[PDB]
Amino acid sequence: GPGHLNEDNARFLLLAALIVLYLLGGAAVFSALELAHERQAKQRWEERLANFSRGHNLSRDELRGFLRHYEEATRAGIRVDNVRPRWDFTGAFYFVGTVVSTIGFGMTTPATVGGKIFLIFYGLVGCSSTILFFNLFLERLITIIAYIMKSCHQRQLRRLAGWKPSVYYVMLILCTASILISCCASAMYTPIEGWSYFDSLYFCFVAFSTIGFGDLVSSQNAHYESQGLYRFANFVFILMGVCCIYSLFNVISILIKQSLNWILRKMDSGCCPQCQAFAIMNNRLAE
Amino acid sequence: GPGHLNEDNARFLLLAALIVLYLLGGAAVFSALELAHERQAKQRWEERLANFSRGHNLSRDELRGFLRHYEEATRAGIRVDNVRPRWDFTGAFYFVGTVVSTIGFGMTTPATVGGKIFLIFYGLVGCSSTILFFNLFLERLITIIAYIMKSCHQRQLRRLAGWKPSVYYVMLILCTASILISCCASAMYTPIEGWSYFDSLYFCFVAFSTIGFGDLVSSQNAHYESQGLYRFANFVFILMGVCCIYSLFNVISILIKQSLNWILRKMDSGCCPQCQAFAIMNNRLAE
Ligand SMILES: CCCCC/C=C/C/C=C/C/C=C/C/C=C/CCCC(=O)O
Ligand SMILES: CCCCC/C=C/C/C=C/C/C=C/C/C=C/CCCC(=O)O
Ligand SMILES: CCCCC/C=C/C/C=C/CCCCCCCC(=O)O
Ligand SMILES: CCCCC/C=C/C/C=C/CCCCCCCC(=O)O
Ligand SMILES: [K+]
Ligand SMILES: [K+]
Ligand SMILES: [K+]
Ligand SMILES: [K+]
Repeated sequence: GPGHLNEDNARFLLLAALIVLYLLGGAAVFSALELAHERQAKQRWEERLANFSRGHNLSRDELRGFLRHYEEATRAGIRVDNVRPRWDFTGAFYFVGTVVSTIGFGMTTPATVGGKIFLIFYGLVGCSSTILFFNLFLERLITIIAYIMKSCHQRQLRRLAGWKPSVYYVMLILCTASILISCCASAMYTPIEGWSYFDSLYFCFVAFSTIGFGDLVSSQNAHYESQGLYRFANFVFILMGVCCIYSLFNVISILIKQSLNWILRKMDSGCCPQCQAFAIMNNRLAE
Repeated sequence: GPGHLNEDNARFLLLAALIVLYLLGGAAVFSALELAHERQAKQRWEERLANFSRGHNLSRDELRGFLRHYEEATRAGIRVDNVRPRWDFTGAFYFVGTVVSTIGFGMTTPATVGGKIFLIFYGLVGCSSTILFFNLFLERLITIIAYIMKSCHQRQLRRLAGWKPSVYYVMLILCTASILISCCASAMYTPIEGWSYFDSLYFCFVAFSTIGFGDLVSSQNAHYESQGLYRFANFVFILMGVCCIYSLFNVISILIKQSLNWILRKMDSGCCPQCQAFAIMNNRLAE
């Protein structure tokens, strides 16, 4: 039964239901995957706290106050090991780069009322500009791929909007580009930041996808070797990876929309008895 | 001078330069705004650490080790005050919701190799699906606004793709909707989480814009009053706010593209001597 509703509303409802099921399944998987590690780490921390309390003769009240003070310090940008100044010009540049790309690592956060108000306004404008930049970069990359494909075809036969690349081809190119960027960034990060290669790849995916957990943040140590060049390389790699991964997300979203249309059509056609865009859309008028 | 380059490449270059200038200016403003508060907080932490070291007769080595252990505990999900289980089913649902929407608060992060691999794959697929969902929601809201405007016009004259709303109107509706959602969410959060109203508004903007700093995370205390209803309300409000703010970002990006075209045209026309989309684009072919 079609349900006397249009195709688009059915697509919206199906996508919402699928996302809810995906969230439930992912939550179950993650819990079953690392609840034990959580509990072990908590028990280890409790053992360490008890040992420290016994070994230096302090109750839990003074230790609680000290830990609260240290939490305030960390929120202010203090770490046990050496860390770069949090709100110098370079640190502020890192912070605004994280805000502008909606990454938000969290190592640098505003702590003043004026700071937070300016964060709101600046983030609004900059995030809009950055989404526009990502869309423009995706369009430019698609045009480049089309031009290169045309040139290669003309060279092959000798030996633009006409023959444009398909969605699958662009998705494959974006996938391999993201893999290469992540591999190079991890190759740089592993011997510099001291992380493992897998940890570097995980951080690369976290930063590129604009998730920005904040557990791993690059270029945060107080001093580096060739510090300016390292910072420039880190910025370039993060920007390139974020652009590539965002374009990949958009292309996979197009593919998922195609798949959603297909499954909706199949269910409407022969699965009922078997129980047992905005640019040409909203920008077009304002022109 | 046009520079014998097409309009789109010039638009890309101008946007990149403007974003670089915006980043530099924002970094300067943020640094000048809160470097003093940073330094004051750091000095306060140093004073507190020295006082604690003097008052209980411990050197800096044992305190350094204790603070490193506490940092590991916090990375494991331990706080000085009571906090909910980090990787139970509800906590895992919160985590996957943060990952799927690219918010990434950071209070819950994977700590196992399999956890990180599944995070990579699940985040890829879910973020693609969620970007598609946000685009579909924006299209549906635009259609709803068009239908409502048609009905209101027909009622007014009595007393669809034809008369569609413009970009300015949709932007204004999205702005007021985001303001209302943020106000309601702050009204709920202020007496529950204990934050100030301005802090609640700041957290609302941070979460809605998918920045997710992680300094403020809602529904993290161990126990609440009507805990299930509160969690449901928090989820609904965060989802609605994220959708609205993302749509607002896209609309403002369209407006910024219009402005960029205008400034490029003006500079090409009469400012030289004065010195002193993807859907109809890439999805169209694959259909
Ligand atoms: C940034 C996106 C691109 C990511 C490209 C790489 C992602 C794939 C994951 C790499 C494999 C990691 C090997 C680490 C060793 C763990 C043992 C095998 C665990 C398993 O396999 O069960
Ligand atoms: C989520 C996006 C919508 C946000 C809507 C509200 C944002 C505007 C900011 C609200 C004003 C905050 C008042 C706090 C009191 C500070 C004194 C004035 C500081 C100043 O003004 O210099
Ligand atoms: C081509 C110019 C850039 C235009 C688009 C910019 C938007 C994307 C920038 C996001 C960068 C995120 C992290 C940057 C950290 C570098 C700071 C440093 O360690 O020094
Ligand atoms: C209409 C169904 C949803 C479909 C789209 C879902 C994508 C957006 C969801 C992001 C939610 C972010 C935070 C959720 C935290 C709630 C967890 C809890 O405190 O319990
Ligand atoms: K984020
Ligand atoms: K974060
Ligand atoms: K984040
Ligand atoms: K984000």
